[PDB]
Amino acid sequence: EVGTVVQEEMKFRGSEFAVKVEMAERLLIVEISDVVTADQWRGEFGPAYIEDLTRKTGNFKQFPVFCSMLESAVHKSSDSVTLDLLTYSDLELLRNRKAGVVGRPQSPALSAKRYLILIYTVEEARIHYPLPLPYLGKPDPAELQKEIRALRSELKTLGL
Amino acid sequence: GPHMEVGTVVQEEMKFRGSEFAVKVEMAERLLIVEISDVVTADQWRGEFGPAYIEDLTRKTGNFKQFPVFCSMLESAVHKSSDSVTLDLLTYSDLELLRNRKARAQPQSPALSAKRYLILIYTVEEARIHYPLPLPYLGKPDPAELQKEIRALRSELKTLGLR
Repeated sequence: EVGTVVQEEMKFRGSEFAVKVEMAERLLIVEISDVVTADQWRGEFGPAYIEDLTRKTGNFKQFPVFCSMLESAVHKSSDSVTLDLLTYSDLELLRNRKAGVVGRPQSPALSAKRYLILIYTVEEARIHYPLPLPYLGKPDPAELQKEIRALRSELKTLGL
Repeated sequence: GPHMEVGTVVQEEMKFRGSEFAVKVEMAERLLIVEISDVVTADQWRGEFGPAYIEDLTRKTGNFKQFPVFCSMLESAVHKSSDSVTLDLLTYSDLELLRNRKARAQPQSPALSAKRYLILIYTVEEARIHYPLPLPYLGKPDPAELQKEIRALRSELKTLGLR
């Protein structure tokens, strides 16, 4: 069976995005779509990556705990977790602000990528876990129409 | 009397001359809506037809049908629920060749080239009557609009889970 999916729309630095998170026992999929342009970014994450990422960020979390935190953030179901969406440049700035450092190229793919930041509140502190999301481009009309037909048919079935 | 209810939508996939198409027929108020999508290319064609149009078309074709009767026939054809009706999908060229075969330069325009005709083929006795529905070409759909639709469908399915 397919893993647990949550998806909600929200605004990040001036624009509206759809945020989709799919969770399985050892797999986290994050898919973000610009609602207006249909641009998409997507990352897939396993336990080792996630557990390494949380450590490097400064506050280790086990893979299923991290995923539950992300789920709550998409649902806006806990004050302790929120989200942001950053370019590489903005994440560098954030890294510099957090380290109290002043602050000093970028490939096409790097400029195009985005980072979903899971922002976790502990005490009065904020911990910014960055999930890198490679740019996918825009999706295919034939493929989307296929999905649409399937969804309508399921609506049609369950109705009867 | 037979009729398609306003608000009803029938959509089924079927093959025309070896290729897969999605065939959608919707009943709006006094308006028959027919939309066809190439499953592989996402090309779309759509036409809308009122009562007077259909009654005139069926008469010109050689066998008058009242608008609601015609609508229910087409509905039955998409469902493939009746042996008396079947469907074909043709280009202007196809339609012109078959017209000549039954018993010269042709008009040429971008619109004419790109158009399709859904043929409602009705059998009575051993006679076959071919009602041609002209469907102007729309082009391919917009990804952002399709994604919007997908999110709305998923949300609705989710609320259906509560029942």
